[PDB]
Amino acid sequence: ADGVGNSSGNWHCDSQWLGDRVITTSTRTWALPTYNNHLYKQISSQSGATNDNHYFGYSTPWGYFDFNRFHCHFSPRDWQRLINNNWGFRPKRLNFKLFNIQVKEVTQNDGTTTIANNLTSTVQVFTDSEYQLPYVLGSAHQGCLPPFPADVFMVPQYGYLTLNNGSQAVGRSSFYCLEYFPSQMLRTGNNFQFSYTFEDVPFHSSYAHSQSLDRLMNPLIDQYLYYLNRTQTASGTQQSRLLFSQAGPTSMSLQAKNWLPGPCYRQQRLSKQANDNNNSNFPWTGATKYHLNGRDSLVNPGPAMASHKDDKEKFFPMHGTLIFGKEGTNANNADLENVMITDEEEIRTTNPVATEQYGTVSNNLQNSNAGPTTGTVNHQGALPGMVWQDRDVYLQGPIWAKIPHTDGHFHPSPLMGGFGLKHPPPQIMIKNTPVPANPPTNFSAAKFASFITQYSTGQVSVEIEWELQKENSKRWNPEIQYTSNYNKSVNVDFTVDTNGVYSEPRPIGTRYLTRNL
Amino acid sequence: ADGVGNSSGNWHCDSQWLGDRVITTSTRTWALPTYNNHLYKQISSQSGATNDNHYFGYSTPWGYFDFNRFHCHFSPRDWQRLINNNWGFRPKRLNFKLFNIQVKEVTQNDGTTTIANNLTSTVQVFTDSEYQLPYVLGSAHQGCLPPFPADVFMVPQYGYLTLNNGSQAVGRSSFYCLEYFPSQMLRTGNNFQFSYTFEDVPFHSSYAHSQSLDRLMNPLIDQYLYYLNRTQTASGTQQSRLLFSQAGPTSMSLQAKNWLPGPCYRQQRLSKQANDNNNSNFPWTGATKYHLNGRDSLVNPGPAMASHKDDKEKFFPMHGTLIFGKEGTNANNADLENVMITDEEEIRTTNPVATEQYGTVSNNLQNSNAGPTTGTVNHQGALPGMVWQDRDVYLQGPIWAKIPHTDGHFHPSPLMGGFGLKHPPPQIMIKNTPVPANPPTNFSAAKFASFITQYSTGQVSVEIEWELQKENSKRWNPEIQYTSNYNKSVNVDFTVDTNGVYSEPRPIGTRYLTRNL
Amino acid sequence: ADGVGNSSGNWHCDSQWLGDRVITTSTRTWALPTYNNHLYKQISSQSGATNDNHYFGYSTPWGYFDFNRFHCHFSPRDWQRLINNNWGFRPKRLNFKLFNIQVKEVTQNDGTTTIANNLTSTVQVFTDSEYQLPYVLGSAHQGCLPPFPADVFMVPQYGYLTLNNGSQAVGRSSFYCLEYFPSQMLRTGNNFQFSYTFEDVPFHSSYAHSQSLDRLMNPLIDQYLYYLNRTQTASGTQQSRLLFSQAGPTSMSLQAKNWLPGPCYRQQRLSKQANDNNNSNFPWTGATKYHLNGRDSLVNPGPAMASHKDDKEKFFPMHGTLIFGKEGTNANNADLENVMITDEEEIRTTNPVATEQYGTVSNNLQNSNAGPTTGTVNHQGALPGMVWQDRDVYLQGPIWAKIPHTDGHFHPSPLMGGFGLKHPPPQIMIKNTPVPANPPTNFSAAKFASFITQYSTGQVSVEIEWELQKENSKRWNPEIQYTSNYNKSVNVDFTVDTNGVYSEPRPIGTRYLTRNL
Repeated sequence: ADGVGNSSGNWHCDSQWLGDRVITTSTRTWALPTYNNHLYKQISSQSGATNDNHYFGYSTPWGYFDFNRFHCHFSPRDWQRLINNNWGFRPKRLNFKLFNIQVKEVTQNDGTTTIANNLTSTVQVFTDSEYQLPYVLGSAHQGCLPPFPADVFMVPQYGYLTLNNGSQAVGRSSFYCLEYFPSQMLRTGNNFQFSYTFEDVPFHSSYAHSQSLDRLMNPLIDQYLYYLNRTQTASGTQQSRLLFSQAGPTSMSLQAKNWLPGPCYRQQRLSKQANDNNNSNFPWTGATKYHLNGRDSLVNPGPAMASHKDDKEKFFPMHGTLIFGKEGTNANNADLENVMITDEEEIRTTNPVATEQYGTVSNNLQNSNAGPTTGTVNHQGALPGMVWQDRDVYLQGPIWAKIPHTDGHFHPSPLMGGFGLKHPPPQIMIKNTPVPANPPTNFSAAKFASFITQYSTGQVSVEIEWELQKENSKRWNPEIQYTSNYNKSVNVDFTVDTNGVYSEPRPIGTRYLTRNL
Repeated sequence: ADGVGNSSGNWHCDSQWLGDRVITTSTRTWALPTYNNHLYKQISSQSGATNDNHYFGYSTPWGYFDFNRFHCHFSPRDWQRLINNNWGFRPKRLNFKLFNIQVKEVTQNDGTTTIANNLTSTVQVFTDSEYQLPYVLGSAHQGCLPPFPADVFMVPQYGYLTLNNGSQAVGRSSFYCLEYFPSQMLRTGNNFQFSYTFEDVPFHSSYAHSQSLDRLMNPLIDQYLYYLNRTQTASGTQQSRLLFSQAGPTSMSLQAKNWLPGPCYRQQRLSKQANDNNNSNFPWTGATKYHLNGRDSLVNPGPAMASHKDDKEKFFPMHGTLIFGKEGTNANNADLENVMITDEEEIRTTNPVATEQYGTVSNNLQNSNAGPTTGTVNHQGALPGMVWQDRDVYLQGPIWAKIPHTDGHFHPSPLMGGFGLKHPPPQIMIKNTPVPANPPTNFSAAKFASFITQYSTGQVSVEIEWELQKENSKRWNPEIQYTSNYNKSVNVDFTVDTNGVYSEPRPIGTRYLTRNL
Repeated sequence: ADGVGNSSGNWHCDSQWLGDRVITTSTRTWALPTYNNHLYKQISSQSGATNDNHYFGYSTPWGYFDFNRFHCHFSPRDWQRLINNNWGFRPKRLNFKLFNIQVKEVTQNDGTTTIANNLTSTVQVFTDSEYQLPYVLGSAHQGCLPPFPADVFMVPQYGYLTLNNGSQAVGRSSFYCLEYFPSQMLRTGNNFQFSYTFEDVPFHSSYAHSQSLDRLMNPLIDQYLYYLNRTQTASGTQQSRLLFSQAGPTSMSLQAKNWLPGPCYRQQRLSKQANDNNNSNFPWTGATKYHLNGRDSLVNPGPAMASHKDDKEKFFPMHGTLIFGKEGTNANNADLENVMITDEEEIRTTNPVATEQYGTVSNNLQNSNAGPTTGTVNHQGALPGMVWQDRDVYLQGPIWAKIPHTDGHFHPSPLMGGFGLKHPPPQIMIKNTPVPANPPTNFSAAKFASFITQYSTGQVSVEIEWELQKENSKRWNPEIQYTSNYNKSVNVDFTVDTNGVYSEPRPIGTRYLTRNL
């Protein structure tokens, strides 16, 4: 509704704080290539892949837009305003736009490449509102919008997996032609828009607890409930006798309590200091993992559990945390100093430590002849009276995941983090419409393999409205805040360098402010 | 709004039964001292305390009122009317009052102490409505209102715990000044009141089941479903063969069933007869316990599980039940005959026995060479198809607990018993306002350490409205009731003795009437 | 709202005189390149830079428009009408436009460069209305609109500085992404506009004083106030005696006066004749300078002070005046004849001479033994009773500056000249939107370094409304006017030469008409 010479949109990047809510908007420039020559191709694992790694699926010519990382929507300063001042947040609604679209045709002769406007060429866009396609967003892939608004990103290619037996397929395997969906077709001067409203979801926990689960008592007062203090006589000839006391300040571990820690599935502990770890290769063998249909899948990061106990910070659970990486880090076999390993430390007060046993139970019936023996609980499922915390969310990381559609689920919170949505934000699909090269002058029923090489660029705006939960605390003393360091440095954190490269020094989490259990 | 010579309230102790509901009211006389010289003091575990017993916290000059035991609100006869006639009950609303307040100043000269009315002195009261302070009520401490209306009780001192590393504190540790809250100030002739409404909560189960979970079948009729009767040939040369029968009256254990017993976390079994228990000291070592942040906390009483199986009554799970004590019982190393150990026997029909394994699972894949082996399940978390019962409530015992504020919880029923409330009855805080002694005649900026010694007494009324669930049963035969014994005795149960001491002979529970699964 | 073939604006260059006000409008053609490859880069001083010269900052891909020189808005004839006929002027409102925008793509093959219209490419524009970005306008940089309407100018690159320690940065250093602001995006056929209203500001002084500050008296009449004429006896034996006279025509220097000259911060005097200056290099060492945070910053031009006293015109204060340069002058180590040094001579009547002491004060208490000694005041801050003049404004020179936002300021008039504005005219920011080159055909998450080379050109209109203060003078005799010389010359002043180069022969100031103190 514009034409060649009128812009179809404007650049809105700002954030807006109304104090009950914050509305963050991001506009970015994208570049969409032609994927796999306008073809749907089936893909599968090769021979020699282990049983665990086999897959079967389809790659599509279509691309897709992914805003599902937080730093897309928040600047490091806007993230600080949120995490320092608030006990929780959730998304409300979003608004999406594609505008200022440009389709460029590319010709190559000799070594000289030539790029030109193709003014009549079209790009296709549809959002999947009814969740009919396989939903790949919640898998924490790349291709999401950049953190930094001046970066130009490449739109990732869409592809999906279905059932496989080995590297083959079964009869239930679904094939989806995305051409089989209604999609808006846009020339330069056409724009795309849609709106989305998040379903009701719990606020995230932007707080840490000011009390441990087992410390909820009154330190001054004794209980009126007795516990068994002694199974044997105190002094004299040792003899079996049952003696009962009332627990109190001096023994807190012995008191009766109303609640249990959350469930655990135990992790292997790793030291960050070199040579304090066993010499052997055991990321896979010593791993905690689940088993489906013959395949062992690593449990990563897994159920939310504290990363380490008190003054253990040098240790982290193996596969039990999110691990980011520094700008410029190699994608294969990077050193510990290159990656940024996150920390669950705040949830010590409720969730078990990932590397420690849940507890201990008795495995026998004792008697005068048989002494009591007790077994160790490495894994525990939900018991009545458990209370736990979800894994934290970071500036870098999943905002949401799609809850799988199944008969049942238990506490459907995504294990990488974020919000579980039955109806998440839909997938936005985009491809370049094929433009044939010159046909032969005699009819041929063969399909066209000959296409004009072209790509498209444009602008993409995303606007999310977030609801805030303000901090009500009465504590007298000050609270921990997320702060920059005042000491001088060559580079400012969360900033470009001399070469124009934007980097993030650390994985900022959302839990600073405190709250009582 | 009265003055020195007008009473600010009346004594309402009665109970009222409207048959859908019961309204119980209790009025008691209290005495409030000055705690720790009007000072907030930090408290912590000493050196030599084990890692499990360390704590860090604050003791406050403030006292608090706790009505959270049932016998506060119910007489033994009113408790009998409830448990014999009803399938369930829950609280609806409560009303609280402080009135007829008296502040007494105390002077000591030589050995003679003198007490006098201080008519202008004030007492401070605030209820914490917004749950901003650490909530110590649900820990089953002492200082609750007496069972017997003619007893005068001392108001317990308030104190709380926060995060600790060892006996030290971390940066997240919260300090709360209760002076930093608005509070009503009362002289003699001022009174205090507030109202509270309980949130919707399930009725407690005042019933026991008339059927075991695995007996729900029809004893007359066979099933149409086959089960595997034989993995080997019946007679002749022994040979592998699979033989299938239909389960029926003769084998009930073999039938298909729709439901599983509730989850277990296993306990060590103790005998009440002397010398049938192992000779060794294992209350701590042989204990079932959980693990948070490096500390082992005893699991008491824990997930609801039957105390003993059939005709095992001489046994009880170690730490797996509530244990009260008789009037006059020592608070340390009391004999088995002094304590009153409660019993979960009614929940046999659903919940597993606390001292027995949940069941057995197969640990291997058998073949012709490898015989089947099977492992024992000592602990089990929630499985689909589990049905269980909550722990019973007793005349002596927690009415409610505060559900911790966390991202998730599983079946938030307090494990000592009672109702889990997100917004429980608020804390009522009270202290004596400091009255300085004579200042020096020259200005000094030092704080006053010199105070007029004084205490306050008064009257406290609590009125709770309880909703009742009537018994609809069609069973022909009579039901078990809670009854007194007609045989003659020196003392009447639930009565004062010759010395004026009120005692409770036994821990009356609420489960008598029966209901089908 | 036009398209490819419709112009989005017209050329308005005229000036309009309504006699209370003048409305000047300027339209110019601009060319905007791509700055530093669409990248934000941090910049800092090198090693070997002196402590005084260190800096830390950021260069941005954005350009900006600067109209802040007067000759942008005034022709030499319009400037003459203003300065000859008026006692003062101030700006009222302005109106800004960008129109007729053209984005050109550039390709290079062999040595042949090719330029073509890119019709769908966009340029981004935002004005900073809320003063959120660092404001670089008032620093008298280049890149301002040309004096002469037929010149085409290049839009200057935007960059800013922040805190530094040496060449490094501290934690308070701010980074601003200009992409993080809402900006209008324009293709060819879109135009940009905004309006601005100047805050109330004093008229500039277009006048010189007809009286010196110390000559305000009546030359005919004596004062009634005595002064001390003699501290010693007139004739005879010399003896201490105090003798008092009345000042009058014969001694004007001795009269009582109500006012003091303005404040001074003293300058070093330089001779325009060669060899009358000391032989040594002392622009930095003999300089008057201030000191912040360890760095010596030259004071230029500094507090407004007369350039020279009577018949001293061959001298000028070092760093104490504005210095322009002739067309074609080298930017480094230009000779005195190439530069145009301005003159503050008109303010002699109030402001002190920049190269002379403010005055003299007594440094001791005299007595019969101790003779009076007196010290010289080289620098003086505000005293009660001071009256001064601001530095003059020139056809070439700053119109305004932004008053820094601070707790306090004293007489916030910019020291280079012009009007101090708390809310100055906003910054207008512009850049070329990045257009990616052809992406790879397989997804890569690396940022694009590959861009289509392109630049944009267009038209820029600025319209300022100026308020005039008419000359009311009653003086009989004629007044000094700014006039051209009638004698013949090769080139006309304020005109192009044979080669088409526009030059300005002299720095015309605004102070001609006279006014009494």
